[PDB]
Amino acid sequence: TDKLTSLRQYTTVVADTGDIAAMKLYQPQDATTAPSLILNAAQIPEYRKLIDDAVAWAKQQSNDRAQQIVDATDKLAVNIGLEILKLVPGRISTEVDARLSYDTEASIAKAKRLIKLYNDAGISNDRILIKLASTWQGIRAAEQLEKEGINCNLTLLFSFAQARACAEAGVFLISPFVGRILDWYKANTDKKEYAPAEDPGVVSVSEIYQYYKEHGYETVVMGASFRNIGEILELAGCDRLTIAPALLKELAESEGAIERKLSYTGEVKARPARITESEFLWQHNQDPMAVDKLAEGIRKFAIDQEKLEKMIGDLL
Amino acid sequence: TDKLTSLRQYTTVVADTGDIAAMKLYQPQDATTAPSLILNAAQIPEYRKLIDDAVAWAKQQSNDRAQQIVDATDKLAVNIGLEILKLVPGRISTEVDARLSYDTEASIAKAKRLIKLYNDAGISNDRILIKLASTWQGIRAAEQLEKEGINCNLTLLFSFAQARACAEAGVFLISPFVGRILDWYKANTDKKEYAPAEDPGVVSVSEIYQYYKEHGYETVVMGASFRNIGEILELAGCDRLTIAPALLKELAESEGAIERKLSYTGEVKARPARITESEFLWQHNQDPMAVDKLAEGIRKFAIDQEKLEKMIGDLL
Repeated sequence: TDKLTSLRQYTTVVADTGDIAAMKLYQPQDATTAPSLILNAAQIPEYRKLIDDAVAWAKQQSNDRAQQIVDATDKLAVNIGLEILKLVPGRISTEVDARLSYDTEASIAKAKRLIKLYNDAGISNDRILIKLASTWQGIRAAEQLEKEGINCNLTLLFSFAQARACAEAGVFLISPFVGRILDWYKANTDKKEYAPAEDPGVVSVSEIYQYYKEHGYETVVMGASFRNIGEILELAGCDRLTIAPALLKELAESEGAIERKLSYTGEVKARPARITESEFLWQHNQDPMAVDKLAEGIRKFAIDQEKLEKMIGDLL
Repeated sequence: TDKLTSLRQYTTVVADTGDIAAMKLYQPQDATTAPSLILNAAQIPEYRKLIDDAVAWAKQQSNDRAQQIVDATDKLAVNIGLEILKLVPGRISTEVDARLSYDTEASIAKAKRLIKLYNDAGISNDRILIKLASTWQGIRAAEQLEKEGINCNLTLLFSFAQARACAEAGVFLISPFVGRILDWYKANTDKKEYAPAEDPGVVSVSEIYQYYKEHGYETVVMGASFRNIGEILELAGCDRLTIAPALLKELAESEGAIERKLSYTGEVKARPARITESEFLWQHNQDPMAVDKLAEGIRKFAIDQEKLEKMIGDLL
């Protein structure tokens, strides 16, 4: 059989894209989106109906142009989520405005607002994951949201400190970025080529997976952002993996069964005391890669958000 | 006359070193030290008396080896400060353990402890500046310390967000790191050479100086960490400048008067509302250079601290 079919025996496959064409092709359980993917999806011709629909709905909700752009942008993200949920049995991840990454209160409010839009469309919370950046503020926001029945996807996770804080907050799922970790080492270290087993991103996710299962944490571990199928195969066994369509295609066109790589067969160990903010900050900042990548990822998503509001603005 | 003598007309000269030999040579008003400089100074033969003295004093204060290393390390820093105060009419800056940079409570406690040691030696607070890293936690610590009569030197300042928060907290002085800003651009940008007037570090300090005088803030602006005399000359007029002995020597051996570069001749403007933590975090992290350099500076100072404790340990 093909690699994709073989991977499904050990890992839940998730599609990382806002394009429904991929859902039909690979039949993933869940789908993940992001500001960047929403922006690209907005270019898709058949998605024009979703945009006009969002704009029309916005104008019917208020007469203030400022508020219309926000309602339009949020409604578009939800409309795309709605089309995807018609093709996948699992969940859709929709990301909150990245400009709110360091504001717990604003992030909680935005998350509830997005949930409100999905609920108004008749979709229950069990089909959704609110995606937020794994800053200390985002983690604190998610801890609160989970208690209120809103499941979260903690993304842009790079340091072990972030992984630990997320597990301790009891979030539903985390999204460590394998590929971007590789990018940092390629650009800041002497070594420019890595064997799958030595790929820094792979090593990072493997360690997080071990720490999570070893302590009985229920948080789902979903590796994301890949650079090659090598990283994916080396993580076979991870709870879930969200993969871009291009890599999904490569796996499906590859023959040969693969073997499970990630597993924890021991007994559960006792959990330590919770990490405090001060300890979190010290440990996260001890990681040069994580320091750079977390801040950068937030900057980029914020820009994608602004570009999307721009596009929507010229339609009001 | 020489450049050094000429600079003194516009700017207060401060020596950046723990070596008293420099104090006698350049007669600076103040002197600044740091973990790294304390470590190097510990190598100076004539400083052996200061080390043994610190160790002896520590053993007389407690019988616990753990506490002795801490008392010894702190007492050494203070002993060096004491030798320097005999040669300078101004203040000495002594830095708190960098491992406490993200802990407000612990930083306040450490600062008071160092102040206690200076007071026990008969030195009043007006001759001292407690040096802390300009993280949000360090700024909050300094705001509190200033209210209690303890003046602070907010160092490792890189972003405008840090500069603004420091002024709003009413700290006595800030130490923006000119040279390290240049290092970042040389290593992460295409351009590897800069004219003094276009040096990123120089531009950064000039903008901070303008913002401070423009709004009537009393916080002293002291540029630090230089790479060449060009950066120094381009900042003539800055309240103070702390310079390494090697650059102090270059200025003294250079002939030719210099002209004032930094000045604010307008009227004071109204101050805006205070920046909040969320806004601070967003703005600081918008600066790739500041993100990298702040975290890095803290990591290095922490290591210097550990090395110093090592050295002291092998003497107990």
